Amino acid sequence: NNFNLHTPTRILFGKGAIAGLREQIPHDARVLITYGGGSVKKTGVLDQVLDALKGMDVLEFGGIEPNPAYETLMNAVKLVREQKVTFLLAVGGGSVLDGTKFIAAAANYPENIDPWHILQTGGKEIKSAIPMGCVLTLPAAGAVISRKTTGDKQAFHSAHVQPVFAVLDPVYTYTLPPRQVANGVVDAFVHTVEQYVTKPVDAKIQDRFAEGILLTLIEDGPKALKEPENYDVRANVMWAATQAENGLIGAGVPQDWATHMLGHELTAMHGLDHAQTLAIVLPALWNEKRDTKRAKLLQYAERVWNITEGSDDERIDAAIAATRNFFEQLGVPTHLSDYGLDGSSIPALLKKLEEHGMTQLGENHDITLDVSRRIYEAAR
Ligand SMILES: [Cl-]
Ligand SMILES: [Zn+2]
Repeated sequence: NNFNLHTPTRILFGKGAIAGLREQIPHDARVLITYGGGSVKKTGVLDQVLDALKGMDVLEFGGIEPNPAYETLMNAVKLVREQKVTFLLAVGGGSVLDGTKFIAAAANYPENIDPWHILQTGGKEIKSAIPMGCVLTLPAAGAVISRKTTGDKQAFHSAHVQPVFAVLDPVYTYTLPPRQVANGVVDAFVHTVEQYVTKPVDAKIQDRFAEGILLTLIEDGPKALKEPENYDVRANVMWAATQAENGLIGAGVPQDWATHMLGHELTAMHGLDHAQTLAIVLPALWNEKRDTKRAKLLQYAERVWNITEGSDDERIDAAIAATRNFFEQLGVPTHLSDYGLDGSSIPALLKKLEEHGMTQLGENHDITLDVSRRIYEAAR
């Protein structure tokens, strides 16, 4: 079908790609470097950024938490306008990136009016933003900000809060703990199938590219765990994951996201890692939705898993089992019971879904609360 695709961020990719950073920022810029909990200090990544920019007018602002608080981001907005920062540089992961996107937009929001209507409008009304770039220590318009003061977390998208550039050096991913490496692989995999294992619309390029991402993650994802400092492996996983999060594969095709929406309630209620909730929900959801997803499940089985023999139901069953096994071999269990959850929380989960308006989920808008109930139950 029809689509509007825009991917303006310049990618600087590869070993030592930070060598390209300095030339992207005006020599006379006043740069604010933003970061999270301080691990980038310990790894030496922040020092590499500081060295790359040596001689330039550089300031620092850290402490951006996972689920960046509206509190802290406003403090940065304060420093920015007070010190007349002209460029923002996010160093870290998606949390640092997202919070920095908000700072960039909030800063050119008018003087007096409150920046929270960025979130109320999903960034629809952003006309301009402080230029920003990033140095990503793992793959990441699109930012989810929390007020935490009573537990908010809304999203916003704007063609202006998109980074002008992103430095992606696979070497910076070598230090990620196995838990984070596996979670990243699962999350990339699921972001891809949220946009591919849906309904056939004869979007051949989108299908091939999605298939390509999945095949790459299955081949090199496990290797990233076994061989954490294998550059080629870590590079393929980083670049594949970037495409899984990026836009080409979703442009003009049906999108699901029900696995994400169901998974989100497991994180909110039980504190499970994002990717753990996806590994649990996806295979249960696929079995439940095997009717509407039938054609793309069979295409997935053939194109990604080389499953060609047997009935349609046998092929789909084998594809679901192969996917489950892939997640488990990455060290990411796929049943609620693996995490000590017996399913007694499902009534509370369904109440939260209803509270959050998640009552018509999926590409067919047909995953109602009774369907979500069956999916959680099957995931036990
Ligand atoms: Cl210079
Ligand atoms: Zn995700």
